[PDB]
Amino acid sequence: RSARVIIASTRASSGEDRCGPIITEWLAQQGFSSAQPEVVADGSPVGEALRKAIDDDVDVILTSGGTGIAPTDSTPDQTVAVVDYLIPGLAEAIRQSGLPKVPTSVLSRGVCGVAGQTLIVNLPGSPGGVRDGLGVLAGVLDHALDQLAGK
Amino acid sequence: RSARVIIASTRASSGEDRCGPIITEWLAQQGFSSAQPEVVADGSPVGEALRKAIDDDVDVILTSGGTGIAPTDSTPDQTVAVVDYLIPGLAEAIRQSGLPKVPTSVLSRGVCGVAGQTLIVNLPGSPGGVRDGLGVLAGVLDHALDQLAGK
Amino acid sequence: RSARVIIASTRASSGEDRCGPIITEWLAQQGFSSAQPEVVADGSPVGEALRKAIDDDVDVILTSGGTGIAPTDSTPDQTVAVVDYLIPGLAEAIRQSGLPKVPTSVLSRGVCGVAGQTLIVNLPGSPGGVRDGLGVLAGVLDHALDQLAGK
Repeated sequence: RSARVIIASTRASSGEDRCGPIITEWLAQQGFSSAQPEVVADGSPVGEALRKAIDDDVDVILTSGGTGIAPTDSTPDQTVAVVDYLIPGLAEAIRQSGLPKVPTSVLSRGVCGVAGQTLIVNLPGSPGGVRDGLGVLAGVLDHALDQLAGK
Repeated sequence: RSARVIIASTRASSGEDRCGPIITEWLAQQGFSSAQPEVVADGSPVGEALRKAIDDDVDVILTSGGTGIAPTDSTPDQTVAVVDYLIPGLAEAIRQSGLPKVPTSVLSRGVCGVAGQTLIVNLPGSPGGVRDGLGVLAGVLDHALDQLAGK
Repeated sequence: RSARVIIASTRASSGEDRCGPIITEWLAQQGFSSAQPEVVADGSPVGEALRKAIDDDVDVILTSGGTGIAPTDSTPDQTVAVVDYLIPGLAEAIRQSGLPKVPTSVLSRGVCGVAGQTLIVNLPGSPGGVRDGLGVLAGVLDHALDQLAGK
């Protein structure tokens, strides 16, 4: 029942992350043990934070930020590079949870995937997007982790 | 108007498949001619059963099983390896047909695609998922086959 | 605020395109400047028309046609070959806009993506599909272009 949180934000990694605390709280509410979230710059540092977490063999890695189409948004690409495979239906459920209230939800490129025995979920970079996505994870995360482990 | 059914289940291929009969029945109801379903183990045997079916030049191949995130679920990967291209909107429609009743529907990695003149559809591995997916195919399969053939 | 329109149709490129005028009108209504739409044959000519447009450094390229599963429908493949990355949530929103009225909407393989500073959107090849898709673009296109440019 272990988790890691990574906040992808160059803006926040050098000087405020609001999404970390929200995710930490949700994980505690949901019974997960987790370290303080790693706040890292966009790009290669996301890939590195991911690799560190996977090497920790945690059950789930939740990222927030860097999933839009802005020049520096490379969280999904960094994530694709470390997973064994993707789960596009989960990423689409997370997008759709922002709909129809935030039409721009369809612009998130966030992916979900599995590296070994670790589920990885890209959440959006806003607190409202994060809550939306976590609401989706609440309905499935337990079953996913169990299905991942093989009942 | 030809079809092939492949059941991807190591559990069923060595000792009960409930999904085969359902699919066979739906195909008969829908006017398709088809051979008895091939029940095969997860992994390479799915890829082989697929290649055999494509070489039979059937119009449609329906698979059931091995589309989740459990360690041995490699039907989508075996399918990606044999198709010329994918049809992600059809695979998403099939996932969404399980919603909102079975939230875990979003975990299916099943794909749809075309190999030459053969449409391939990954269905879920449960009988209820299969019925859900077949209900989606009922609204489009005829048109798809026709669009595939070029009116 | 610049745009380019490409109509992918071998049928129309040799002898009537109804989708071009619709898109041109929508772009004018939405404040975009744009050249007369390029009508081109399926395949390599779509890729070429795309490259020409990207080299023009326009803000948005809208294509119509060649997104189904018929043998010659290669607009999405030509588009994947020129973009730096894809935006699958936008392409799914466009498919879903045809639903539930036109169940075959799920068969469109159209993609959306970014080449450098240029957003590219594959629309369907029918006038009703085009209107459906443009209705989706109306809710997000401005924000997308802005997010693309970095606020």
